[PDB]
Amino acid sequence: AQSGRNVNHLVFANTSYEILGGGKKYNQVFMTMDGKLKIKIDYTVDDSVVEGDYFTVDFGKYIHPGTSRKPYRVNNIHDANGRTIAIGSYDSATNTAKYTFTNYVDIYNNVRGSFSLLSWPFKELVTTDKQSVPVGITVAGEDYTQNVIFNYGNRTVPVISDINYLTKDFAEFTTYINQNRAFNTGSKVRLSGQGFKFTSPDEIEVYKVLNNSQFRDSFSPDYANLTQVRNPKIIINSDGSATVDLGDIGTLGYIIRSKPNTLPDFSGIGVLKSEYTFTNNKNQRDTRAHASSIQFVRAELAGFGGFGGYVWFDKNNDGVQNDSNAAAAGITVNLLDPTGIRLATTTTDITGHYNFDNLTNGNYLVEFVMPEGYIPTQANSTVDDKDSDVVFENGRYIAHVTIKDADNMTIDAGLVSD
Ligand SMILES: [K+]
Ligand SMILES: [K+]
Ligand SMILES: [K+]
Ligand SMILES: [K+]
Ligand SMILES: [K+]
Repeated sequence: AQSGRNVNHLVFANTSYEILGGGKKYNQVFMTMDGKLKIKIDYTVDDSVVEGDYFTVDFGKYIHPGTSRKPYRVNNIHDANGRTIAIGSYDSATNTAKYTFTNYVDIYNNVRGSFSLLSWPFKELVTTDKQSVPVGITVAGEDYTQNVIFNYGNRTVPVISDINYLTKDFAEFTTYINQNRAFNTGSKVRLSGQGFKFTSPDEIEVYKVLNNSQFRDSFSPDYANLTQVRNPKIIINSDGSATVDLGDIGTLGYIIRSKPNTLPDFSGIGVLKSEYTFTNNKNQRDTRAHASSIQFVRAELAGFGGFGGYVWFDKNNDGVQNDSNAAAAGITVNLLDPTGIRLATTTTDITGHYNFDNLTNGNYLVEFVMPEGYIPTQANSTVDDKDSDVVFENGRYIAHVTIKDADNMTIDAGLVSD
């Protein structure tokens, strides 16, 4: 890995916020419409900054980068030609992004520009509709704060729901029942997804609510302080919908915390519909429903992957991995963007292997630095798990790799004397 230092003191950032979505005209982030908080950063970089140095963005107490999909990520920073200025990484433990300068800063001087991020509140802290919070962050060591109002549009109604968060494999959906605290009997809830399916009752948890304050407007309840119905009557239907029989709830509120699975190959507007059927305090049957929507493409939902490979001395010059005592240790491997900027570096270990992990989805070049007197062997001469993948292309010894939500791709290099 490329070494470097924290250069917050050499990068100057000017920051502003912009509220996006339907609440902009009300100066509010409308969390269940299309709302998010856009962070806009203008930055300058001193000439003394070098490849591997980095600046940080501390997102502080109330917000994180990204929106619905976890784990959260940040994108790389590019110039107008698409060249990578800095690679972006995010650590959830410190709620901080790290922007590590590439060799861009060793080609170009007076580096400066702008980038932006989308951000969302921690729903366990920003709990309440119309709540103003001091959104204080630090960008390259420069503090910025502004008060921002969030609104989830919670309503005191028999049934309402939201998607709490989304992951590669499942979403967590929150269904609130009887916030209106009507006397209800014969209460049942049917959960039906598009782009999502249930397989098992253990994917659904049911909680009683005695105090309305526990119905967080953010739809991310403090479950540790709610009594769980640990034996709930749940049926998974043949179509992958689920029915929850709550029984005679009386005036109690209920929360259903569900984790439907994302469907393989799904691409579009996913939906979970919560349909609540019950007998009201007039002894009349009633049916009410609420549906929550989320755009996703399952195949790229993680947003990152990784790859690695193997370097060896191709002792019989055939381009095949059929050579003994041949692993090449200490070979430098550089990861480049398509413009030729170096994003990362590593070296093969004693076993001949290298890898790059936690790589944002996209197209990369993989460059192998030749030991003195060596060149790549014949490329692509056999089956793709036993060949050498490196060619001389555009002045470099490289292979191409595309990262898309997988870490099983391999890129190997066989070496022969020149
Ligand atoms: K600074
Ligand atoms: K420099
Ligand atoms: K060989
Ligand atoms: K290969
Ligand atoms: K190949």
